[PDB]
Amino acid sequence: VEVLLGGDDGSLAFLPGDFSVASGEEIVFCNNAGFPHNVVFDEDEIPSGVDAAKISMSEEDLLNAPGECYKVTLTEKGTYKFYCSPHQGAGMVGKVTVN
Ligand SMILES: [Cl-]
Ligand SMILES: [Cu+2]
Repeated sequence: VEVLLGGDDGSLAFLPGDFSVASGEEIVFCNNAGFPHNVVFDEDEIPSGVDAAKISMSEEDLLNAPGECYKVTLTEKGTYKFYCSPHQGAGMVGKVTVN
């Protein structure tokens, strides 16, 4: 599934921000507007056994170009909360349910 990063209206948002995928189904987060962005999973808000450092972009790496995306495949079932580092304080946060 594809998730857009930033709205054409200027929202610092993941679009969609709350969604579901099946275990093993990719998520591809692609720049749309408002970048730079990244995708970081909050290590306190993901299922047991998951290594946040394997599924997150490095806090320092940014998708700074119009055509860039970040792909991640989640397997462990449950909810994952994630955010964009530069825009976390502006509410650029999301939730995915892996079912
Ligand atoms: Cl992992
Ligand atoms: Cu952002």
